[PDB]
Amino acid sequence: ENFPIISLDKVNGVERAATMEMIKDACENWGFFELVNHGIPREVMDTVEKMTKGHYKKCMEQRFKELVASKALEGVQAEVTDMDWESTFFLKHLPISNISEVPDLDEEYREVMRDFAKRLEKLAEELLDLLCENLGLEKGYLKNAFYGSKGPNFGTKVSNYPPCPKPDLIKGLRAHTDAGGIILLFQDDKVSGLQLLKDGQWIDVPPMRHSIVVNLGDQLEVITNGKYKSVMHRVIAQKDGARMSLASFYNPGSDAVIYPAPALVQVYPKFVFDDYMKLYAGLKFQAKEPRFEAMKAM
Amino acid sequence: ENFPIISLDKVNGVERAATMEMIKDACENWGFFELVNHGIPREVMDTVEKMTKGHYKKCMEQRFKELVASKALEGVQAEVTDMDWESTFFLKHLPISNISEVPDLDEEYREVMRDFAKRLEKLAEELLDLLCENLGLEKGYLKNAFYGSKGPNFGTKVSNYPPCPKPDLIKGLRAHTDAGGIILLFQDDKVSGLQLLKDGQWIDVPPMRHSIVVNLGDQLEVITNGKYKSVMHRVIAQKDGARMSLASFYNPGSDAVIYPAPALVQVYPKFVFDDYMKLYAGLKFQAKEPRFEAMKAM
Amino acid sequence: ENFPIISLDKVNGVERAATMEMIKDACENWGFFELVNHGIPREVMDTVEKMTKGHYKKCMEQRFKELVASKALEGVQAEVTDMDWESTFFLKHLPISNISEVPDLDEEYREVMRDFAKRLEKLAEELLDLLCENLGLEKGYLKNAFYGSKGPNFGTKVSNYPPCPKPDLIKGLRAHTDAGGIILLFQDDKVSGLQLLKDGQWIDVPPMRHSIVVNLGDQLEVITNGKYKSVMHRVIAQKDGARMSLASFYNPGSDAVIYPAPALVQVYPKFVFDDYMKLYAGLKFQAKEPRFEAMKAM
Amino acid sequence: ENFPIISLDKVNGVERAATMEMIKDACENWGFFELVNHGIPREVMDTVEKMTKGHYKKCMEQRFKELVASKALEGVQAEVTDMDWESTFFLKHLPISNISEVPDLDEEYREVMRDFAKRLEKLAEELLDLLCENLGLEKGYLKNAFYGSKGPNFGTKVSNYPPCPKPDLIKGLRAHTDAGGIILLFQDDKVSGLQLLKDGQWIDVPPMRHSIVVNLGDQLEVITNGKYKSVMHRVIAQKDGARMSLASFYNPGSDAVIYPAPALVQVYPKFVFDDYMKLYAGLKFQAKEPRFEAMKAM
Ligand code: NI
Ligand code: NI
Ligand code: NI
Ligand code: NI
Repeated sequence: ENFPIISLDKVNGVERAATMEMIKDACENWGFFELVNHGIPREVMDTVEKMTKGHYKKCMEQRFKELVASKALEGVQAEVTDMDWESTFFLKHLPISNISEVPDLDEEYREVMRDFAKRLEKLAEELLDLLCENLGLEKGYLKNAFYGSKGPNFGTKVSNYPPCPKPDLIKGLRAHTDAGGIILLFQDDKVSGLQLLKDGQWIDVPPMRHSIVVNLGDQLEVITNGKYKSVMHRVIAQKDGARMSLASFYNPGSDAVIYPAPALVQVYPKFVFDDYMKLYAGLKFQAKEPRFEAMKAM
Repeated sequence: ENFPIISLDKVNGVERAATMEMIKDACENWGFFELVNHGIPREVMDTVEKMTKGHYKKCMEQRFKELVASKALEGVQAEVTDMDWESTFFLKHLPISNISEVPDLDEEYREVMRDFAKRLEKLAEELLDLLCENLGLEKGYLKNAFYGSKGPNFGTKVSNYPPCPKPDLIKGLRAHTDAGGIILLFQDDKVSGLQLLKDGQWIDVPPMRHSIVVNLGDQLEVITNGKYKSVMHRVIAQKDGARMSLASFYNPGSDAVIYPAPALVQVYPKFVFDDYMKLYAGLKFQAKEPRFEAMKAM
Repeated sequence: ENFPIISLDKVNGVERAATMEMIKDACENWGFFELVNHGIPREVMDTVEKMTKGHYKKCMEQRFKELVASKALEGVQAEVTDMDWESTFFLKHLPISNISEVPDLDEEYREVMRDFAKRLEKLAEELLDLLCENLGLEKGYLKNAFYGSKGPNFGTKVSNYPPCPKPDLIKGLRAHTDAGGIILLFQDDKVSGLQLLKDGQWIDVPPMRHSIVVNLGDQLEVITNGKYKSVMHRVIAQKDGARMSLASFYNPGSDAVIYPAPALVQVYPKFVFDDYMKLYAGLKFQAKEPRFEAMKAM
Repeated sequence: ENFPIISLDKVNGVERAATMEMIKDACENWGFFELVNHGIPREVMDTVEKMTKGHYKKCMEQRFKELVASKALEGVQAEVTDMDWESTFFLKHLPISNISEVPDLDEEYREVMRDFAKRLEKLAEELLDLLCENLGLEKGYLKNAFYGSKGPNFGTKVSNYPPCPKPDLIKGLRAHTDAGGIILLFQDDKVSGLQLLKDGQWIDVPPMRHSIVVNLGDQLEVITNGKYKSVMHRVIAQKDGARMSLASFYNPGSDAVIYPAPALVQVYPKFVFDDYMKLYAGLKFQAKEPRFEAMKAM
């Protein structure tokens, strides 16, 4: 019954019970919701957008000069059509902020991303408390569970990309659930180009200006014992939609022990988060002894 | 007075003198013309288009599987937005046909490119004879001059690409003339996305279905003693234009001695074609003695 | 009690029972043996060696020209010390021979590798029959089990490399067992630079001229139900040892169902070989449902 | 009459005239000399050596983990023999110190390279004054000429590498002169593996412990009007020689106008240093008009 667009300002007013029930429905039946009025000004978001696209334009002009020169060595003229327009870089925020160390950024850009990261962290931890309330758990339970020793892993994937040549090329393309905790996507434009899978069929995430698309990953499903499931999805670059994405991942800390909350109890396993990501990466079957056991299980 | 669109069938009929004068004007004042009715059926061109896009789709599906796997090693989920959609490969035709050796092609594809290359070679050599006539030179003079010992260098750059994220990113992007002989561009769609520079300003090459965009390179300017100049240009991927290009270069042979025709005589130099491409590639100033002389000249 | 050096000519003579018992001991307690007098002339091996090093020298001279040119673009002089001396390429033999398709080889080289591959296949299948006899299995049981539908996967990794800068850099470097069936290593020089792990400690494979170092992989351990174990090992480039390796892998076919032989019966699993290599590669935990089950097992 | 080994401490003592004449001979007839007792303690050099090799060992262990993982995706086991042992990175000192920005270094390492760079700068500027005296020029003339506006380009190439597989592979390998000003090489071991060309034949640079191999580049030849020539040379990794190099280049500033000193006057050209490096890189013949003129000259 339509995608959950949720006005987050309504959670400190008279329409709170409706808004929290809307979040509850989203968490249980969609695994995805779109936030508006979320305590991050348009001032801040447009500043992030303007400067990211500025940095992107520098990288593309630099890339073309290098392409023209490298192609010229082969006795070949580089065209603009030979461009790899894709550019992606990651920024660590927690536990240690890696914005200082990332190459080729303005200082004014670095400051705004430190500010932007601080604001999202509060939003993420606010949302986790709203989930804690809907689930019937104490405030900061999910923040606590995500902490481990050092603290939770938090970071932003900043990517700029062209549109797809034709949509039919993305026909038999593989989808996924996010392995992490909670994910917050900020984009330019209205159109995200993001689809999710509900009851066998693709639904587009509706376009909204100045919105944050939130979704739940595999860890929240383990902690909620299957109640809040991580849903299948895929992001596709639309012809006249978004061409810039800022996916911010708030996952548990490396050494954090993840398990279903005792109260919320067919049964999801107990494990350390780094082991889950080591299974995901495929490092846990480099020795032969693991492999024989896994083949015995299958 | 509008871009030269030239119906090549008219060169064996009553409207020949007009058509040859149209080619003459194009050669002298545009360095570029667009051919229609050129002795290559729509049957053949659409067969080249269909199968190239088929091969492109295989490469992109393969590239995504590898991207998903390689990104997964870093504990990162690959999105479709992370795709490098650019794919380019070259096919040698003359003097030795390298279609047999190029990896990852269908046999049905290889055959059609051998056929397509044979047809373009005849078209290129036909066009060169039409230029020979307009200039006042014997039939096959330009074919002869291009030959050297082994024969002329002929090959096709086959590229598939996405559209540019925004046209403003291609604002301060560098243009060029082609270093070679004569260049024949076949694309999908009507819109080439190709602009050329005439009297300080960009003119778009008009869209035409089933056309071959011909243009003259630096060598024909040397051979014509500045009469047929190689013009500045740049190709840009339009949002809903062409996303496939087949640039076929008919250049002189490596050891071919290029110089202005004695009859057509401020004075263009004499040189071997490989030396020109070695200057272009920047191999001719690796030793210090060349560099001191070049700095003495400047 | 010393590494098993096995003269294979002795298997059709009076010293056969001793030689087969030597193979039995090697298969059970070493997982590794070194063959001499193996039905491949020194004529053939030296022809393989001479031409591989010839092809390697072409690739290195070509690589330096490209390195000098690519570095020159950055205003930097390339030194010989900037060389990546490592060069590796794979040749498929069975089920479909890919020697025809591999780029940048002489025809005389291609022919000898087709011959060399044919000879090794016979040697591998001979050795498998000798193992079949020692185990108490019918002739061609292991060849049969490896077959599947199309046939067994057979191919050669051809690599050329420099020596290690210092041996201490290879101190905390990870070792492994081979995932495949049976592996046959041919090298230049006497010194392989190959060590294997027996009872907690590294033993060098002894140097022998014109030898083939054979070893058993994980699949033969599954088929023998732990009787012939695949042993840990690592190959290291010695300062004045081998600088060329030809590791030939005779593994089961993709769709071959591997399981312990009924007669030889704590219990090794049943599985298709492609699933084992998909676990090895880490493709079998890209979806979330597999991961939750694996974490439930641990 | 043997390579010039020069004790630099002797320039403030009774054997000064002999030592300066030794430098004069080296500058005129060798283009190369080896310094000992040069005002940089063994304390400092061994500290640079120890920590660089430490950083190198971290990079190689990291590279192997990535190699094992990336190869595992293809169903292939990575061996130690598959290692690219080559590792090179550049450090800018003047005009702006880029040691702060270079990734993956210890802070203790960064400090020592800032100290090491400060000491070499003084040595380089000392040597330039000694050349100024031998030539008959005022103190700091070469420092002045190198300055331009911002200051001289100064930086260190820090590289670690394996030995060459066989010396015959480096048979037909191309040599060069250095395009810059003055170059100072510090290595581990005694054996540099460095040869230079004098009267048609290769001479090895003699091995010396704790030495700095100095040589003159193309710019000093222009400034001295051919009197101090930049000599041909090549560095080769010896089997049991040096496996670490620190080539420090003290070149003129980008905008510095280089020309023969009026007093020292067949005639070397006047030019800005960035134009010389743009000719070297091959950027100055991307447009057609330059190319026609260059072919007219030839
Ligand atoms: Ni996702
Ligand atoms: Ni062009
Ligand atoms: Ni192995
Ligand atoms: Ni040098």
